[PDB]
Amino acid sequence: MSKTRVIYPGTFDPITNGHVDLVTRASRMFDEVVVAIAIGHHKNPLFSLEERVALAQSSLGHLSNVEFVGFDGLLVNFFKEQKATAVLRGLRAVSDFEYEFQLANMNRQLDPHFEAVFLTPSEQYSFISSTLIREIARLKGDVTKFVPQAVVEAFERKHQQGW
Ligand SMILES: CC(C)(COP(=O)(O)OP(=O)(O)OC[C@H]1O[C@@H](n2cnc3c(N)ncnc32)[C@H](O)[C@@H]1O)[C@@H](O)C(=O)NCCC(=O)NCCS
Ligand SMILES: [Cl-]
Repeated sequence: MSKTRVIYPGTFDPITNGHVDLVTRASRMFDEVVVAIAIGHHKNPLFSLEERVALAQSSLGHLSNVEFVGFDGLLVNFFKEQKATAVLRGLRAVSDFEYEFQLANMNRQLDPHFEAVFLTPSEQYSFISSTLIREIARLKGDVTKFVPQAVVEAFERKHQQGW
């Protein structure tokens, strides 16, 4: 018996009730879960790295075995650095599936010890994308059903600072 450490990479911009569901579910079949926020150094996200990790920690803080780190670089190197068992990914949109199968088969060429595991979210979380959430918030639309309160207020305070 070893001790399992799954990495859950994402821009998490912002974290969604979807992401929360998956991380809870992962937290039950793995010893450590690392919520790994991509800095996206050349990607251009809406929430600062600090904003994102905050909203993450706010929503999943109460889970003993969940850690939160930022990271940039190849996900493969981050994987090796973290002596990770496997990389956690969620499946729901079919176009999802073909890229996930590609990023999984490709990273494995880079590091043979590389592993993806996949979860499906609750049918109530399957339609939620960070991107759709941004665009609904962006147009002064209610996202309380789709993201944690933390994030609701956080949108209200990009609106207070303009937007
Ligand atoms: C794919 C990258 C960009 C981040 O993933 P993504 O942009 O999809 O992030 P997102 O914030 O949406 O969350 C990530 C994960 O959560 C899942 N997810 C998002 N919303 C939901 C939801 N409502 N329900 C279930 N799962 C969900 C996604 O399908 C994904 O598996 C990430 O792997 C990365 O930045 N990699 C580093 C760059 C790299 O090395 N690239 C080439 C070699 S890997
Ligand atoms: Cl909530």
